Parts: sequence; structure tokens; C-alpha cells
Amino acid sequence: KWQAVRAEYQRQRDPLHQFAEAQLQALQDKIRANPQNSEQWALLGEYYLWQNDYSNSLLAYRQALQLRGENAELYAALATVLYYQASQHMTAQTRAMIDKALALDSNEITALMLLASDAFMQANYAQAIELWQKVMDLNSPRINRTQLVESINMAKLLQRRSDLEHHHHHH
Amino acid sequence: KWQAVRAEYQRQRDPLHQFAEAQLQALQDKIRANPQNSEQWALLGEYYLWQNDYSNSLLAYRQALQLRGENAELYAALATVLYYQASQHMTAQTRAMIDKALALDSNEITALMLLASDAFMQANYAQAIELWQKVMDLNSPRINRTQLVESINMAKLLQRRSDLEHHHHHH
Repeated sequence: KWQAVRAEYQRQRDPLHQFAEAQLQALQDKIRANPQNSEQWALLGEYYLWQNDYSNSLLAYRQALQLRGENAELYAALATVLYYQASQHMTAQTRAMIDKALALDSNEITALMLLASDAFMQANYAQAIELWQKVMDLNSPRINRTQLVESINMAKLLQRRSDLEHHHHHH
Repeated sequence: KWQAVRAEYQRQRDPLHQFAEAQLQALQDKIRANPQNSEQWALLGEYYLWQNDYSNSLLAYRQALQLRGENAELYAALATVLYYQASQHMTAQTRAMIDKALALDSNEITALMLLASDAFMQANYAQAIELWQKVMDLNSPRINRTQLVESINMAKLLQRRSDLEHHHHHH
């Protein structure tokens, strides 16, 4: 060491993934106790998303959003559920939830990170890079910065290989 | 008025029916531009379905599904094409696409609405009602709720008439 292990803290879904009890009457009971609370339904949506119960996640998030009105974080969460439900393939429903999110908050990271990753999967590396750089530029405690650097360097490597295989060296 | 005309918004196939140009090189050109995109082939399938070109619709949707892998919305769309191709009669191909849809998403409304309507046409009103109620219970912006109420009341009327004609008053 030096010490040099590199200091690092949590994020905003690593904290949110404070699952791994496990039967949570808790979250439901607290909803029966108080039913008009936005963030309580969002937490239910979050639990179901972790369980990969996309149908039930969508229902809970939908209710959250009914109560709160238009809200970027909830638009981005819906988009996350839809995207995963479609096996991590973009979808018209997914893109519209993302577009609604970004209209309320141009720097909503959850939405930006879904867009980046999907650009990468569709080989639009230049868009992926641009988006991961936009996020990096936010200096946010939310995303591990070494992850962004690494994702960008992979997109760069894959761009070059594409350029080389297609003899497409310009842009 | 009051004003009392009753406020109401779109759905998810009323927006999708943003047909009624009309020659759409557009959709084809965009496929030639990018051929590995799932939702682009689905949109082609959707165009052809609107034209009632069931053969071409099936081809486009099949390709969409080849690319995306199992996906409830596309299973439900296939089932819609097959059902309409068979003049709105259930079919083994149709039921299997519906069963695949509902295995990926137990609340896929397109599949639920085909099942309900077909139950109605086969005089299984109790099943139709149960399905239309399940949809209603989803509190979804997708289906006009007054339509579900009306469809359920018709099934109720037709049930009673059947009970009366057959002297079958129990269930």
C-alpha cells in the first residue's frame, strides 16, 4: 500500500440497493398506513425492480407518479423498469419516459446513463462517449468516475475497430 | 355544459394510430439506414397492420422479435396480427403468442384485451368481465375506462339473457 487503496464512498443506487430479512410486509404496511405518499410507492417500485418483478414495479411507480405529477426521477425510474422489462432493448415507451425525464431535469443521471449505455449497445459510440462525458462533467457523487472513464475507453476501442473493419477512418 | 364535457387524453394505440402522406419510404429508408433496430421493424409491423396487410405485418414483427428476443409487447402484437388475419377468430398460433406475452408480463394490456374480447365472442362472459376488470384495476392511461365499464355491462346483459334462455340462473 502507501496507504494507496484509493478512498471511495457510495453513490445513489448503491445506497438504494440496501437490499441484500427478506419478506417486507414493512413497505406494504407503511403504504396501508399512509397511501397518498409519493416516495412510499416509489420505494415499493424500487423493491420490485430489485426482485426483477417488472410488472409490479411498473404498477408501484405508476402510482407514485399519479400522486406526484410529472417528476424527472420517477420518469427515469419508469424508463429503467421498461428498459429492463424489454431485456435491455430500447422501446418507444422507454424513450418517451427518458424524454419526459430530461425535459424536467436535463442532468437526470439515471436517464443519461440509460441513454449512454443504449447508444453503446447500438454502436453509436460517439453518442455514448458524449453522454458519459456529460455525466462525468457533472462531478456527481452518484457515479463512480473510474467507471465512466473505463466505459468511454471501451467505446473508443470499439469505435476504432469499427472504423478499421469498415475502412471508415473519418467522422 | 358546466363545463362538463369530461376531460380525456389519448391512450397507447390511439397515439400509435397517428396514421391518418401517405407513401412511407420513410419507415423503409430508416430500416435500410439501420437494420438491427428492434423497434424500427415493430413500427413497420404496425404500419402494415393498419393497412391490414397481415402477411407483411407478420414478417416485420417476426424480424423485430428475432432481434429483441422474447418480449411481451411483440408477442402481443404478433397475436394481434394473427387474430385479425384469422378474421378475429382464436387460433392455436394466436393463443400461443398471447401465452408467451403474458409469461413475460402478466399485465400486458394488448394481450389481456384480446383475451377478454375473444371470451366475449365465445360467450364466456364471466371470463370477459374478469379480464376487463383486471385491466380496469390496472388504472392504466391506455384504455378508456368508460369503454371497459360499457363492455362489462354488455357482457352482464348478455349473460342474463343466456341464463334466461337456457333456464340456467346459477353459476
